[PDB]
Amino acid sequence: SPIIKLRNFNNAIKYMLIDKYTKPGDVVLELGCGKGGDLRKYGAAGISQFIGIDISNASIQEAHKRYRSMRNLDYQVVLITGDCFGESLGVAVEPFPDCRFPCDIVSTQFCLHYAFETEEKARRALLNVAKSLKIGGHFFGTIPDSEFIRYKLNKFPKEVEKPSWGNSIYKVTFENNSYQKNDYEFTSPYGQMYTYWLEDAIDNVPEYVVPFETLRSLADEYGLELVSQMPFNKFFVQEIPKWIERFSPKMREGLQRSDGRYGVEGDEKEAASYFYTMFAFRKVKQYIEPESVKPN
Ligand SMILES: Nc1nc2c(ncn2[C@@H]2O[C@H](COP(=O)(O)OP(=O)(O)OP(=O)(O)O)[C@@H](O)[C@H]2O)c(=O)[nH]1
Ligand SMILES: Nc1ncnc2c1ncn2[C@@H]1O[C@H](C[C@@H](N)CC[C@H](N)C(=O)O)[C@@H](O)[C@H]1O
Repeated sequence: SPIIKLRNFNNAIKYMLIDKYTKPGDVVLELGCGKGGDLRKYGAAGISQFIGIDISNASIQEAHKRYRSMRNLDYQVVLITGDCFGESLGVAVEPFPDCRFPCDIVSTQFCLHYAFETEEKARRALLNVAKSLKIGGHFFGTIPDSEFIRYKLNKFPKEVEKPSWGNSIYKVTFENNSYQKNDYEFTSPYGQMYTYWLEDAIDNVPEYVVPFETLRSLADEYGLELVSQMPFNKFFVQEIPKWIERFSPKMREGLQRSDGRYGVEGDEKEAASYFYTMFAFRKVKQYIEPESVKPN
């Protein structure tokens, strides 16, 4: 693959993130789980149950096939086709009584940007996250870094009608120039759409900016406190000392620079390590909706 070094780096990121916060015995809710490419990371963590939900039935069927082909996974897997952002999770999980809610981890890997299509969907997504967790549980994930996106948008004069940037392996094209015309601020935290292309991975699929300050403010409203937010390059630098010995020779070699350090170079530096951030929140209190508590 032309992006093999990017894929290796981001899979290392996800190991570092998942295994930092997930504990043996945990129940994990994986929203937008895709084809199940993170099952092995949870095996290393020693979880007890994985609940994967994705709006695509085709990806769920592939996750089923992948689970059945894997050796020495000791946890129960529940896979569900359903929308995790545009509705509450209650109907989706009804046919699956084996699910052990409340859970210990909610994970959104490369998917929460789809929930930022509108305020109502961002709020529904985060309420689903908060409701599903134990106090002390964690919500973690990987999204494009809104601060890097703003850095890039700030380079364009307001006359540029469709701000676009990239390199040999990725490209971003914004729907419009409203940000620049609005004195270099988004007109709203939600619906800020761009098309995302990554060679051999994502074929011009629209997604939405996730202004991190808005994610944090909404999370706090729903009882979740920020523990960590770090661009991929800084997170990798922080965590790699713990992981070198754990990675096999082939995994290390797929991450290694010619100067002996581990990380990305060239066009993958921006596409993988600057473009994205991780995040982790902890549930600190139970959310009760305003005006929802009624007499008798
Ligand atoms: N901006 C953006 N990037 C994405 C999204 N989904 C995946 N990516 C990027 O595409 C890369 C490749 O993801 P995948 O195509 O699923 O490849 P993979 O990680 O090897 O997954 P598997 O083949 O299923 O094991 C990721 O590491 C991200 O950089 C998305 O929704 N938005
Ligand atoms: N509203 C939604 N509800 C549930 N899943 C969704 C929704 N919108 C998009 N998705 C899924 O989100 C996934 C996005 C992928 N980029 C990420 C998959 C996987 N978590 C990974 O890390 O590779 C796809 O599998 C989509 O089908």
